[PDB]
Amino acid sequence: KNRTNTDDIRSLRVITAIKTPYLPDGRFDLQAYDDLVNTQIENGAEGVIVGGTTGEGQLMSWDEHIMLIGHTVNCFGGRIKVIGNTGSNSTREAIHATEQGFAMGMHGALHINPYYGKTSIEGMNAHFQTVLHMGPTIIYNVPGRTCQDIPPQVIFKLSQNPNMAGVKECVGNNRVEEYTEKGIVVWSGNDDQCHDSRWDHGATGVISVTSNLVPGLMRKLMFEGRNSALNAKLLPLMDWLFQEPNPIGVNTALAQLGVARPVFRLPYVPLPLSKRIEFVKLVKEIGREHFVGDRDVQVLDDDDFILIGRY
Amino acid sequence: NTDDIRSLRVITAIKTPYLPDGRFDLQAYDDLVNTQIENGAEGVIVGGTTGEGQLMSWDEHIMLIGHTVNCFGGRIKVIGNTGSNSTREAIHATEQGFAMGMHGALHINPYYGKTSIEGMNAHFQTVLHMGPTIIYNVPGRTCQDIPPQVIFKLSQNPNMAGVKECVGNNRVEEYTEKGIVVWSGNDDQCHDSRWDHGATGVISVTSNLVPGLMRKLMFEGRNSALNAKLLPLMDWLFQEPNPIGVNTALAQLGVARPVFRLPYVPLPLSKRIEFVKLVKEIGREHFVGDRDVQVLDDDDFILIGRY
Amino acid sequence: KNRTNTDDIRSLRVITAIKTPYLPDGRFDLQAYDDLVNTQIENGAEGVIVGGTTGEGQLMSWDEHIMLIGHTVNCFGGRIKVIGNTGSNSTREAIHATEQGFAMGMHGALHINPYYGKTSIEGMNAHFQTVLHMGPTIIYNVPGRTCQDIPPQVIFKLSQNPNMAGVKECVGNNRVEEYTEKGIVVWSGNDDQCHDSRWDHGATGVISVTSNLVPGLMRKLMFEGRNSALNAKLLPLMDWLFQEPNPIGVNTALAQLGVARPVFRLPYVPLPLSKRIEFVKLVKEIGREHFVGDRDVQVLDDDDFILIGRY
Amino acid sequence: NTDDIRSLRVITAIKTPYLPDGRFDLQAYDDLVNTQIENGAEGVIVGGTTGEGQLMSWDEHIMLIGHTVNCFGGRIKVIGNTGSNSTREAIHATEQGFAMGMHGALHINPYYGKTSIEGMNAHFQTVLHMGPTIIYNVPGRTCQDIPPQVIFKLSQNPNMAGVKECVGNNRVEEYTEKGIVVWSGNDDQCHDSRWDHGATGVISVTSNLVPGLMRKLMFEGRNSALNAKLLPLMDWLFQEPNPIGVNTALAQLGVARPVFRLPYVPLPLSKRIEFVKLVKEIGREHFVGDRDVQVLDDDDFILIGRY
Ligand SMILES: COc1ccc(/C=C2\SC(=O)N(CC(=O)O)C2=O)cc1
Ligand SMILES: COc1ccc(/C=C2\SC(=O)N(CC(=O)O)C2=O)cc1
Ligand SMILES: COc1ccc(/C=C2\SC(=O)N(CC(=O)O)C2=O)cc1
Ligand SMILES: COc1ccc(/C=C2\SC(=O)N(CC(=O)O)C2=O)cc1
Ligand SMILES: COc1ccc(/C=C2\SC(=O)N(CC(=O)O)C2=O)cc1
Ligand SMILES: COc1ccc(/C=C2\SC(=O)N(CC(=O)O)C2=O)cc1
Ligand SMILES: COc1ccc(/C=C2\SC(=O)N(CC(=O)O)C2=O)cc1
Ligand SMILES: COc1ccc(/C=C2\SC(=O)N(CC(=O)O)C2=O)cc1
Ligand SMILES: [Cl-]
Ligand SMILES: [Cl-]
Ligand SMILES: [Cl-]
Ligand SMILES: [Cl-]
Ligand SMILES: [Cl-]
Ligand SMILES: [Cl-]
Repeated sequence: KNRTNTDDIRSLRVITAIKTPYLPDGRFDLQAYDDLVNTQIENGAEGVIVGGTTGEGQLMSWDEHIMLIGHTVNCFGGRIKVIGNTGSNSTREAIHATEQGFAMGMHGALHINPYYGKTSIEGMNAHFQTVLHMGPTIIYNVPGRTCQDIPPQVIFKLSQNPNMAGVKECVGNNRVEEYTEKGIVVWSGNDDQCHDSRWDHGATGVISVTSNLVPGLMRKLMFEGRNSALNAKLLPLMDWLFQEPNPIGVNTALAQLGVARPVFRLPYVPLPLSKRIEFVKLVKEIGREHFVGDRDVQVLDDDDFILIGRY
Repeated sequence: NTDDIRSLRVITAIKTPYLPDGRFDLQAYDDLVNTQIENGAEGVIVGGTTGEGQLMSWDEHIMLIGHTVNCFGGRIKVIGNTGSNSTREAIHATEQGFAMGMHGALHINPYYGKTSIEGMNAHFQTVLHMGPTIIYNVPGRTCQDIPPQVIFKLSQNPNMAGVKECVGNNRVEEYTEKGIVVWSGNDDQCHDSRWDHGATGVISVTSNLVPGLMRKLMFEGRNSALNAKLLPLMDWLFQEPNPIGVNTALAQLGVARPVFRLPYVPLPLSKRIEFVKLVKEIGREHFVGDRDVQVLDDDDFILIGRY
Repeated sequence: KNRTNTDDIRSLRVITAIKTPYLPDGRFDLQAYDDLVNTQIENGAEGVIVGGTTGEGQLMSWDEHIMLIGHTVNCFGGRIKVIGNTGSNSTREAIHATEQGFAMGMHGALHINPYYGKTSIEGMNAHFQTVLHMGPTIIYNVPGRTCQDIPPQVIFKLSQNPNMAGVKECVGNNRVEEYTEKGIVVWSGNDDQCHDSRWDHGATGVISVTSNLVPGLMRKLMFEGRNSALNAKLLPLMDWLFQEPNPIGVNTALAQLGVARPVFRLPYVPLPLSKRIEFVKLVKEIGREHFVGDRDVQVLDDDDFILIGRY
Repeated sequence: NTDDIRSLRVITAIKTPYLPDGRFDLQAYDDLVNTQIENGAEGVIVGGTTGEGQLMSWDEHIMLIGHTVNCFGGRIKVIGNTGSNSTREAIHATEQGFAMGMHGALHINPYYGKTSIEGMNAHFQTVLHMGPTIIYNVPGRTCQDIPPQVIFKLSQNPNMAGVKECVGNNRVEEYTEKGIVVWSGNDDQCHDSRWDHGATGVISVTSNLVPGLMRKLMFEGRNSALNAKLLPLMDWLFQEPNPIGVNTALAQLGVARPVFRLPYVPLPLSKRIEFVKLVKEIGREHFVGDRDVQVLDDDDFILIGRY
């Protein structure tokens, strides 16, 4: 019913938080975006978050956001689950974005707790209750960005709603175990923990940044059983990706791989030259064929980069 | 002018009151600002966190700033909260706020979508040039501390009025001892910041309730007894994240309707009972409005998501 | 190429300018809307204009507009051609709406010349040139509403662009003939002329209001050859529909037929009581089975009607 | 007050000038308004058709009104164009315009999506109560005449200041003889309307160019010779739909940049040559700005769709 739709989200192991690429004037580069999503599908990504933090949703106008979701459903909705990031620190915005995203056929919603303008436990519950009934929902707990832990009592209460698909959890393995042991579906939101969460702590899978770069490896990591060697091989890449706040790393890497133009909407700027040289090295160690795109990786010069505040 | 901002000691982060349908209650808002002016508030932040700026549409945001300037601009400095975690938004909001004649802008570092030091600087540089700016460091909400090196660099811009600082007295002192203007962002620390650490003043929530006392606290010299008298009120206000407390208190005082834009909801019954007690201990005449304080029933509160 | 897509629009004979139904609080009633579109499909409507004048596009927020298009493509795009009304008297708006509507998978755009803020012939050309390249486009000439005839020299110039599908023409049969005789595809925008335009003046078909009520009859009228008797039978209905400006009639009729709630976004208000009584009579003469819905037609009381300015 | 609006004789429908990137040129805009004030314009419509209101975003619309009020509100009456063919939009724009302190609203009947007489009345009734309102009848643009019966009914509302009428002198006289304030909306008829038909004044495009002359025309009594002197300039201005002419002329006079938001484009070269001639016949000192009038090349013009 609504049951089957929620179940469809719950069964996904590899969800890519897809990067939004830009044209030199700062508008969406839909061609490059379409290529990224095709690559994700071809390498076994089962879902995509559209316009999340990795996708710089907070930098979009609301129409762009609604357009990108609609676009993703229309082009790829039969080949991958499309999960719109329709959350907000404003309940009103979360309501409208969520209903519009479902009306347009997205398969689920990702909902963060109100950040910056944080609220009480009662308010957080009230917030989630306005959107939980609209369709399959992933609750996103990322206290390092929201500055407010979504406590277990909120998660467990929400999980009585059949539309609550599960949790993107970033607090760690202990918090993951706490939920999975009670049968709540958890996706790890931390690339560098998702192997252990998957195989040691009952996590269903990952909502991933790293899969933007190496979707095949991330798929292996989530499906083919424990593999501490593969996990260790990815760690330097993951450390490189998160040395500045996401999505600064993935934006830089995808430019370097030639699959997105070197165009940044502020307030994001690329990793400096020395870090770009590091990246070339990491690609060589892991093998360029494992990374998205066909073009030889480039370091890029500082002045290849376009930084835009007005677009 | 920047110097005009720099000399302010009492800036109120004004609450935005609502009509039962969720729209702004301009009449109540006007009354709150008048009350602030009458009791010596020298500035107002319009549509900051206390003002629930993040729940406004952009037009309501621009309208409220313009409205405040038109009605009160000759009587109080009007500082628009025109910041955002989006550089594009901050740019547009700031230049529109200035074009409407606001006296200054309050800019936070990008929250949630946090960036690098270089990205933070870039962000600030797109707006700092547009007019007098207060930089807002509130790491407990942004989850990213604006480091001293950033502040010192921004302070070379003559449009940088100063810092609303929340880290504490040591960070306050680090700036004020270098002649950087600081307003404390923490009501429960602002007395000590003001008299012991060189802070110019406070950007205050508590002044929404007791503007007279907060004025005394900032102008009339050290007074640890007044400070101690206010602490229970401050502790009550901040037991849930601002502005839940001030929203609840202003409803209880009868100066704002009991109408909350989600995701905020009022303090529970027992806390409202506590509030009535605190008003009696401090004395009702010190709190905004004339109406006898009420406890209110839970069903008095309107919680709105669609407005 | 782009050729095939334009050709797909050109081959449509029955395009319904679909009414947008509302809930009592003034929001879209997507359930009722979905039922209307299903009815249109089941009775041989081949295309739908989403958010045109009949659909009260001018009363929508931009996100609602983008949402409705995306929604229509997602739910019905495989069963009917979805033509977004993405035009505007503002070139900037027309540009954004058009590209967003195409990104979301709509099959064509309907573009009016700038109304109210009318421009020169040169400006009208410049306006159309910004959006013509984005995909299959129907140019809409309705001088009775725009207060500015799109002259033949503009139409003929635009028709050199392979994305120009054809014209929704309202000036009349002579203007229709002028274009069709040169091989330009024309849809009549006047229900009470579309039979003659179709069979006597080379028009491909109709972009229709009346088909909201009697889709089967309108389909017959456009496919099954000349039929002056059927045409005469529909005339009283069409006269009733247009006695106040569209969409006042169709909003009233659909309420009366029980397929849309009696909810009007201002500045539209329903036809008065005596006209609603007339409508019941017209349904009886033509036969209720020919009209959309299953519910017995009602007159409705004045106070069944909800009129909303704030929604 | 409504009476304050009613007494205005010269209202300029002010042009909105642009920067090369398509954004508002506030500096040039401020200069245009100053010039209007200096030469006796008593009101300004902000973001009407001449002001290309239909090309603005809603925030730019709200910002420009607020800006005009803040900068010029003490020196000139500011009438926001807050109307729309959407009742919801008109409601929001009007109440936000008033909250920002505009003196009046100009409301058109719903155009393009035209409605019934009853719908038109309903539309007007949602906004008339909010403050002093000028009702705008321009059937050549709306494709729907506001009938006298509608005007007479609205005129019972004390907030109805009057009518900007474009139908002609007979319609003007029909209202003014009943003591309804009318401003002519047709520059080439406003002299006769003013002196022969009881019109109070003009809501003018031509005053953007020659504000001094338009003032004389409205205040200093019948002057068929001045009227005849202006007619060639008026005929030039309106050979393409307003504001194509005024946009072109202000670019030629050097007081606005040659930047057009689509779907407007400038008059062709030969018309710009005509313009230079008309300026010489009338005398350059009568036209806004100090710069010698230029013809400009076609490639001087920036046409923008994405701004
Ligand atoms: C994704 O969620 C949202 C996206 C956009 C909005 C925009 C609004 S709300 C409103 O009334 N106005 C007009 C005004 O306030 O004047 C807006 O433009 C609200 C929610
Ligand atoms: C105030 O702190 C809390 C209050 C309530 C809870 C709720 C819990 S804990 C748990 O495992 N389950 C599932 C079960 O036991 O079936 C819950 O629903 C947690 C924290
Ligand atoms: C080397 O790094 C940079 C050097 C210069 C810039 C300049 C920018 S970015 C932006 O939004 N604006 C405002 C505007 O474009 O109006 C600028 O001036 C950015 C980065
Ligand atoms: C406070 O600053 C801002 C407020 C609103 C915006 C929104 C924009 S910009 C643009 O082009 N569009 C149309 C579209 O992208 O569909 C928008 O809706 C940007 C900045
Ligand atoms: C369908 O086409 C459009 C829909 C919406 C827009 C909205 C705009 S444009 C812009 O800059 N801003 C922010 C500001 O101006 O502050 C907006 O909100 C433009 C086009
Ligand atoms: C200034 O008036 C006009 C100027 C040019 C035209 C263009 C025409 S007329 C016609 O039939 N065709 C097709 C053809 O002849 O192949 C045209 O392209 C019409 C009016
Ligand atoms: C019998 O016909 C009618 C009777 C009363 C109304 C009232 C309305 S409609 C609207 O927008 N507003 C403004 C608001 O709701 O704020 C009203 O007061 C409409 C029609
Ligand atoms: C000038 O008056 C208006 C200006 C803008 C609006 C836009 C609105 S209202 C609303 O809810 N939303 C969000 C949504 O519908 O997605 C909007 O964008 C309405 C009136
Ligand atoms: Cl692989
Ligand atoms: Cl308001
Ligand atoms: Cl006191
Ligand atoms: Cl049939
Ligand atoms: Cl501006
Ligand atoms: Cl003069």
